[PDB]
Amino acid sequence: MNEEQTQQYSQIVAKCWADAEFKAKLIADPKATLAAESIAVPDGIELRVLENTATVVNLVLPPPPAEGELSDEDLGAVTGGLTVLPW
Repeated sequence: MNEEQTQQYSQIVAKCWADAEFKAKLIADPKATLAAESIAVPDGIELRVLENTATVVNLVLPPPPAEGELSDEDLGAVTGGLTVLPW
C-alpha cells in the first residue's frame, strides 16, 4: 500500500465519479474491476465502498497479506478516510 499503489487507487475513484458505468461495476464486482486495472485481489481481503456520489467516491482496499513496510511519505499518501480489513 505504497504511494504508487495509492495513486492507482485514486485513478479508480477518479474514473468512478465521471463514469457511472465504471462506478457501478466497481461496486457490483470490485474484484473484476481491480483486475482490469492490473491490481491483485487476494481472496483473504474484503473490499468495500464507502461513498459513491456524483462528485466524491471512496474505495477501500485493505493491505494484502504480502504487505511490507511503508515510509512516512507512503502513509501520508494513503487516503485516511478509508477503513481497514474487518476482523
